[PDB]
Amino acid sequence: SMSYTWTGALITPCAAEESKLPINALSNSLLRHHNMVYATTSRSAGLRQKKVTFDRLQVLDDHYRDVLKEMKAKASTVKAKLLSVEEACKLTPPHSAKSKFGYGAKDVRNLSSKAVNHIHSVWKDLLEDTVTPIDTTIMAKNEVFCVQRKPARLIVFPDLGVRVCEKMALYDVVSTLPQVVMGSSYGFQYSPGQRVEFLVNTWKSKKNPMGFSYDTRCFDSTVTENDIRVEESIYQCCDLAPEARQAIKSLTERLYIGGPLTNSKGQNCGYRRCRASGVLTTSCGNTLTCYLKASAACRAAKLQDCTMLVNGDDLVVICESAGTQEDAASLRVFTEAMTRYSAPPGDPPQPEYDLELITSCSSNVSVAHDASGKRVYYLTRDPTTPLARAAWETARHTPVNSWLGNIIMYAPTLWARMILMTHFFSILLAQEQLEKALDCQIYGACYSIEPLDLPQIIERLHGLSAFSLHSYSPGEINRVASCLRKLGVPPLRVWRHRARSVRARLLSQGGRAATCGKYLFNWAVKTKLKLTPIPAASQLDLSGWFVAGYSGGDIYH
Ligand SMILES: CC(C)CCn1nc(-c2cccs2)c(O)c(C2=Nc3ccc(NS(C)(=O)=O)cc3S(=O)(=O)N2)c1=O
Repeated sequence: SMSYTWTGALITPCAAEESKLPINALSNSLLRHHNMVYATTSRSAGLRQKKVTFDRLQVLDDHYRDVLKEMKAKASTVKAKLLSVEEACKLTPPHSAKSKFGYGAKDVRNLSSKAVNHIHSVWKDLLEDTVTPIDTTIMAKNEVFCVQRKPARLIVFPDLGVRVCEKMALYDVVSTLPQVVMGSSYGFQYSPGQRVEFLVNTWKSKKNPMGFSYDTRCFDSTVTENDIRVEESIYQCCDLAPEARQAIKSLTERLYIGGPLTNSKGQNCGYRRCRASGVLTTSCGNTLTCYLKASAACRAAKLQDCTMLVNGDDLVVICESAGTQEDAASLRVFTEAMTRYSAPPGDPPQPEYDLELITSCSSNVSVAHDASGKRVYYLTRDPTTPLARAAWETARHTPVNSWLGNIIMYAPTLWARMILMTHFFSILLAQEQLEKALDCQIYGACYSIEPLDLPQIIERLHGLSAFSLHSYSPGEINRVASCLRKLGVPPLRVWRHRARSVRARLLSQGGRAATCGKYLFNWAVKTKLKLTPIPAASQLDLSGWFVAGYSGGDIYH
């Protein structure tokens, strides 16, 4: 069937949309080539609609069914709980889209009886009706990039009341099931450092390693009714409350499988017969389905000693090489199998024989050295999109602060330490907002973070070496430098100079601020300070951080 059917009604914005980089007095200090930075808007949604709209054919063989049977046997060991209304309410982000039924996210969060009473009526309807298609809103995402323009990605989501019900029924499932079913292959269980450790140990476990990323063209669109019904059969293997079982069945038939699409003006835009990008099960559904298809495809291609790492629609495989000719042929067969399973490639996969050249989750393993001179592996990425988004965030307040997320996830990197830390700590110092908690996203879920906690966060996630890495690789330094030239970002020597000032200003304020100066900016000074474990670091509750993925899933932790 067709992934989408369209009526011709446009995908409409809620409010005015900026596509051009906003500029203030701080912009030039970061980036001079403003015209290179843009945000996507609903006005390019037509282009996206064209790309995501196609027929899906699916041919399912014994490998597919064999892997599914294995997955189900593991799912059957999972026991999952129903969340209360109140528990589900507390998982709603403060900025989540308001209900069409007279209440918003903040009414959900502080648990007003209007919100709570509607939520109950939604739940009751789910239990009583397993057929009526549930309404969804289709919107265009506003995301920032550097020109290379990408059309807007689409987001499809049900009403706020339904989203809370999804959490009640499925939050425990989507949080616990994927690691049980997929074990070490489940990517969202890893911090960046643990991801590096897994990739490196896997690479080294092979006699002659080969790895590749597989890019599915428009993954959500390739997901079929079969796929979504199979995913439900996996959920239903769990030990569940009777009401959970019914709600999951109902959500599957009425929402997950497909449904009508409505724009922000209330017009019917058409119909979806593929994955909704804005449901709770988006991440877990995509992970299970990608893993199922890929595992079966590995068997079809007879890949030798293959290890998979899956994060939603993101796939990387490491296996034993048979030489370049046989590897290329193996991947073509793998790709043929994936295509039959309705997961055709965007760019055809290519075998890689250098781990540092494998890009997965937009990231790669690289190498630097700690204070002792000992090689340390760490995760990095091309800094282009992070810097483009930081530029937007320099002039505009955003609901999600990518700079803060990037500092957390990419703390050991050259570009995050020298540029992101320096730039944004300077901004926080000048406003005296160091103590003000900010929202960021990690694996799809929203977290409120105090920037003054960064040293403890970084020590806990990455270890003290993150504050002492040096002697980065020629490939990494060159990539950072090339990016700076492209965006017109000042050279790293300027950032070192600025950092010396930022560090001194932080130290002068004492307390947590001085700790930020000491640890985050020890790189900036000729004669360093001795870096010891921060006492307050053990106090932070970082449970729940790298448990599961929740992209589009409306989760606040
Ligand atoms: C450093 C780490 C270890 C690697 C790079 N990286 N970085 C980030 C962050 C960097 C700064 C702040 S979050 C991150 O949140 C993700 C990430 N991965 C995903 C991959 C694939 C999907 N596809 S789906 C829609 O679920 O089918 C969704 C996600 S996600 O939205 O959950 N986020 C990530 O992979």
